[PDB]
Amino acid sequence: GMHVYESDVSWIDDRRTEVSVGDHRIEVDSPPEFGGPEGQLYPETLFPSVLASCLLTTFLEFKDRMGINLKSWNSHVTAELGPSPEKGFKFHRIKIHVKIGVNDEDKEKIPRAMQLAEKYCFISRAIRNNVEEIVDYEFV
Amino acid sequence: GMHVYESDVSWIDDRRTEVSVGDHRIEVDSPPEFGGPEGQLYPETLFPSVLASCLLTTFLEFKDRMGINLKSWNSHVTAELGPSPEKGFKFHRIKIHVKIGVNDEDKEKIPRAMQLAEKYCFISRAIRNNVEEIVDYEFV
Ligand SMILES: CC(C)(COP(=O)(O)OP(=O)(O)OC[C@H]1O[C@@H](n2cnc3c(N)ncnc32)[C@H](O)[C@@H]1OP(=O)(O)O)[C@@H](O)C(=O)NCCC(=O)NCCS
Repeated sequence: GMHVYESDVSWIDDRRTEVSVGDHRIEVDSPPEFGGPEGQLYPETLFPSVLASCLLTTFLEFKDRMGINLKSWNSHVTAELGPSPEKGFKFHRIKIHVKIGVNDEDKEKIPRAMQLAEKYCFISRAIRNNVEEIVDYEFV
Repeated sequence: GMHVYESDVSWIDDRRTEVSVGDHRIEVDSPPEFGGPEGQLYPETLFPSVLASCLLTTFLEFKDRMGINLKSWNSHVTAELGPSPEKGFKFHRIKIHVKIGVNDEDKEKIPRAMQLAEKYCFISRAIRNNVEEIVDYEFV
């Protein structure tokens, strides 16, 4: 009864990969700090961004469920990659700072909604205890 | 260590989000099972794909380190989402099957290169204990 999601990932050349998902094709490379090219998508930016997308889509469920009139949501993502005590690297922290536009009458529901969103977010769950995840917000 | 990676993610409408990294724009939405449109990227496909891209870029660092001559690399990724004992859902398993082309003389080095790639992959590290990760390969 699992829902199964499939994709393909190949080596182009050098430090360059191609992600294929349905009819979409994305170049995802090593970043400059590890010898890759400048100006491309990297796992280092794409993974935290997908985290922040999943957080937002989980929030949207709770937003509908709780009758919140959401006007806008913009989030800035800051991911820190650093040394692991197991050698090599790991994500130390991923910070997601959200600017939320809602009706004033809905503001009181937001702490709960945000906590729920992060709790039930599939990617948040995936990285629990291994990466510090700091989600905060301000009303605009 | 410490390197900072930044992105932005906004709500478009409905269950749709836009990822911005530099000048790159990517639509990432809930899947149809969770109220998103057909034919778009979803966190359920993108996140497993970025995991596989990270496995590959880590392997590429080790193959150069070890003098392995890599001819080709193709991988198929299957992600299975299901109910969580914590309520809601979680990724249960992500499988990555790699078809690797190498010089015959390099094949004896591949078990260790793959071990190292999986061990040091930072997205693999990020999901340790929370999602089952199954990586295997065949030569082509
Ligand atoms: C929403 C969802 C978590 C509900 O889970 P469930 O297994 O039915 O469990 P529950 O009904 O207990 O709800 C989970 C929590 O949400 C709370 N909740 C649900 N609806 C609520 C509402 N209308 N108002 C306030 N709280 C609500 C519950 O009280 C519960 O709280 P708790 O964690 O503190 O115990 C689940 O259906 C889901 O994950 N759906 C996918 C959401 C989605 O679209 N995500 C994006 C995918 S890309």
